[PDB]
Amino acid sequence: HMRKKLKAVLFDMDGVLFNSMPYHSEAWHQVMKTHGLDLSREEAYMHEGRTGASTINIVFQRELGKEATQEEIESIYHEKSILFNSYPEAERMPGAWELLQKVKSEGLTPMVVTGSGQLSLLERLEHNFPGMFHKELMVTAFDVKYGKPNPEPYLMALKKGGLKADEAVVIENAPLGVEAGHKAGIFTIAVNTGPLDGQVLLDAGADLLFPSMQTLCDSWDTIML
Ligand SMILES: [Cl-]
Ligand SMILES: [Mg+2]
Ligand SMILES: [Mg+2]
Repeated sequence: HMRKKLKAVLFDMDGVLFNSMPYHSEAWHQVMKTHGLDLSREEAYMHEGRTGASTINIVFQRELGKEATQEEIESIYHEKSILFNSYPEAERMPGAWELLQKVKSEGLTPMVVTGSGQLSLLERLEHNFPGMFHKELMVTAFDVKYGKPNPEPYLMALKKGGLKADEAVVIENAPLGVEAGHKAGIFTIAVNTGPLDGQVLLDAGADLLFPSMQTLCDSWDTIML
């Protein structure tokens, strides 16, 4: 009984609302390559959701056999941010406006759930999707102690929305994000908007898997039945 119970649609930001992940992946890949370290474009997608500190540390441990210092982390994250900002501004993901408009027309409330503290993108949510979201019904890095894959961001969204888990659905693109939605006990739809094998998203706990936001939008009515 999904139509009867659903009140809210909890959208992830990077790779769901904004097509930002090719740029995050490229910046991570390239910053590491300039330092002689191997972080593939695909692997950068696997780590989507982790702090910059954790990603850097995973690479340092695997390739250099030690942890990074705080000054190594701060420098590399700064350089990553420089590269990302040098690329074009991330456009809306195709299909994201259409699905937002559709769920809104069905009387559902869109929410954003992200572990991001990236103000350049956070501020653009209002600019790029006017009337879709409300800051009281958003979860960002500023709201949470632990990000994805911990369920905290999604449980916080349920709390901010005054919702029970069965009154929400999560839309996620990343395996750590899917894990967070699933561990929050919420029906989680994976949208495989990157280069990863869809099996990684199923293994993370996805209830349904679609290859793109537009394909999800096209199939939304048949989910609701
Ligand atoms: Cl690569
Ligand atoms: Mg994402
Ligand atoms: Mg796809």
